[PDB]
Amino acid sequence: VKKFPEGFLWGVATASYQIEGSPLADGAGMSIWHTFSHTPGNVKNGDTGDVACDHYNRWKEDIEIIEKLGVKAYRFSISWPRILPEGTGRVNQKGLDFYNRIIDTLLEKGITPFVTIYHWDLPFALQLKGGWANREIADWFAEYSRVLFENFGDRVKNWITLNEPWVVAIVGHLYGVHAPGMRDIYVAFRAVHNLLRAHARAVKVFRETVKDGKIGIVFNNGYFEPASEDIRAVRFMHQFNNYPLFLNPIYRGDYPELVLEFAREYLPENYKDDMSEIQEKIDFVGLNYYSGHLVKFDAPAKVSFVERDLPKTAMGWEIVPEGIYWILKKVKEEYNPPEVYITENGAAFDDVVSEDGRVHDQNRIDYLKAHIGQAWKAIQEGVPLKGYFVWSLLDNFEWAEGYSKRFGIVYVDYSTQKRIVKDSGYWYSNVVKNNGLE
Ligand SMILES: OC[C@H]1CN[C@H](O)[C@@H](O)[C@@H]1O
Repeated sequence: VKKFPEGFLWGVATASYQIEGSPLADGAGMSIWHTFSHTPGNVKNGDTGDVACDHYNRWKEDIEIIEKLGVKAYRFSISWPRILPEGTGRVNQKGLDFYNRIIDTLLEKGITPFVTIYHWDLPFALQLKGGWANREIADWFAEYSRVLFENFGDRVKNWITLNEPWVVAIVGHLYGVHAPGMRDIYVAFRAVHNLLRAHARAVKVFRETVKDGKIGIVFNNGYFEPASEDIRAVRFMHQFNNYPLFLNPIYRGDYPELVLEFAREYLPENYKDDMSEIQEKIDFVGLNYYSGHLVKFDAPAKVSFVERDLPKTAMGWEIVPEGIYWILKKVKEEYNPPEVYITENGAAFDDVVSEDGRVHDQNRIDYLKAHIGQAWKAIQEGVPLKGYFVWSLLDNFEWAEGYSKRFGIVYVDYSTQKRIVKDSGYWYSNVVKNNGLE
């Protein structure tokens, strides 16, 4: 058996735009994902977050599912434009009401809320003023964060400033695949820097407003292996694509060496002037992890991926469970944060409801079991892993892939909004109840 420490936090995770629908209900302002998905050509099949899982209406049922499964923590995000429809200034009480009911319900049921302040649904009003490209977003984000802390910090004690700021910056502003759909490398690196500045101002506000809680930040991470002996190409991908891009500034006061070699010209001229503020102390690091990549020197960043004959998910992502052990070891070794969480881990497979009314996702069980086992390993070797969150509770709007990719441990029939707990959800409930694997 593999038992986890007493009090280890087993959770599930979602994000507001991916599950809620009703993006303009009850006085909410448009987000950049509303306007991006409503632009033809940006999302597969023309899918949008208009309805999604209708969590805006079905939230109680969904939390009752979390409760029924015995899951101990729920990581969810707040829609900024539901709270401040123009991004700054006016606060929308109906938006606060929506999350207040979710928080109170979770607490009543003994489930720990972990709140992601920003999971990509920037108010459209702020995008008109440059969004993450504008230095002033450090202020806008601090004002937003302060509203959340003032209204919710009496009850929510676990906070995440940003989800996957690399994706926000690079996929949103260089690749143009995500909102706001731009392709400018100078804008993309300004966004990196402003994400750090905004993250740090929010932590600063947090210390002033929620004197008894904890706050951290969440990064996407891949396991990059070298194709041969381009072991530097691996070094660059780690430093650029993984936690170092942000943690080197937070813990060491500068970007990683190979990031600076690639991107110095694209950063503001006097970017170091902001580093002392960026070092604002954080309480934990959240790492997301899905996939490994074989990398060789080559390509726009002098790096290309090499395909491998390994099992893959429906995303085409190679399944490399040891990657989660590696990234956990590596973060301790490099920055030694006081606490770590796996804030997302999961897989998309082509789920089908069998004639027996069940979803027999053995592929997903195998994926999660392998990764949980590797996380356990990291714990045995001294990594202060405090929790593990499965992405996701529900099949949902998977960004530019729309509804075509299902990551839930609960199946959603979008024609009816019926929820069907998958075999993986049942399996996970047992893991949680047992506090580990058997
Ligand atoms: O692509 C799967 C997930 C990757 N991480 C993001 O936080 C989440 O929103 C995505 O659905």
